[PDB]
Amino acid sequence: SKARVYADVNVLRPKEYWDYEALTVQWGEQDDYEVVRKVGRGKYSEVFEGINVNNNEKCIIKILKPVKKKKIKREIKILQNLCGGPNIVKLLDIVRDQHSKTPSLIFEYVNNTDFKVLYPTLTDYDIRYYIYELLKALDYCHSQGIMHRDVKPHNVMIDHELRKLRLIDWGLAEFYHPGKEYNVRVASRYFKGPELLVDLQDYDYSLDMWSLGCMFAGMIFRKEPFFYGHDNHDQLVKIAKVLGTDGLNVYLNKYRIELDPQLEALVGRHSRKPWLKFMNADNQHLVSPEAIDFLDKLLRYDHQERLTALEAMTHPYFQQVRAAE
Ligand SMILES: O=C1c2ccc(O)c(O)c2C(=O)c2c(O)ccc(O)c21
Repeated sequence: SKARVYADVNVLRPKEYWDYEALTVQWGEQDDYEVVRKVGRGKYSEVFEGINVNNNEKCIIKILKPVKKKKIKREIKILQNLCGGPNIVKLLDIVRDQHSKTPSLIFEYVNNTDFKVLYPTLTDYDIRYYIYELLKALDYCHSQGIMHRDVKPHNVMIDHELRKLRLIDWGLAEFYHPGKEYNVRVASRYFKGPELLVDLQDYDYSLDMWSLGCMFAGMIFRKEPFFYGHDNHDQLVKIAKVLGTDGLNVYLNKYRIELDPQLEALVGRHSRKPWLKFMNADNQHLVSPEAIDFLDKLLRYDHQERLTALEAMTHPYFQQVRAAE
């Protein structure tokens, strides 16, 4: 398998662009940034609102939990490469504690409106707007030859007050190289593509589009998460109960994958459940044929069949967002 777009980005660029292990970190001043208040956690980190003591500017302080040198270089390089594309978090500085050597990444200040409280109040328009803004971030990073690999509500930081969106936490992200076989232990369960769940290692940018599809499905249907599985096996079962086992079987044949017998047993036999069957009185004001047409083209077993981020932005669903933009 290979990506249908931007396959050759890291083929044509200098090796220095993607060769993150060769990076040597320029450590800034640890004392320049003070913790003001804890604001949350990333995947392998604790995150704080901070202040730059030189100019009193707000910042984000991301203190990383102990991890391998390779992994920190990967995040830092990807962040330097993507500074400052549309709706990407801005890495400002990298510092560390002299004694314990625990590193901190410093970002431009990002405010956070809790998604669990925010999503119920989004209007039909707001969902078109914010997904479009997310799509800009994704098209940009894909065009720079990077997959995010952990798209989810928490990693899409919305400031509803100021109507800003930031794609955050690039700690699971990777450079795309055609044919390369990746670790499937990425993303978060509810937002893991079928490729990850069936051990298809040579995946690409299209992984992020499944994850967005899952977020978009949860928004319009107000069912969150949309696919609510307990473990990785059950997460596939939940997908198969909506999309149907027939489409799964043609997908597994196409890429020549055999399911583990226990997983195959757990998956079983299911019919496709039309998207319209998820509509109810709570979400009717959000579900339109354009929303469903868009969702349908995102939640596809076959990663090659999914809309690219660039294609998605031009779908008539976002027509009013473009026209206003
Ligand atoms: O801004 C980030 C932020 C900015 C860049 C990151 O890499 C990141 O993980 C976070 C982050 O985890 C975070 C959070 O967990 C809670 C509130 C936040 O404002 C953030």
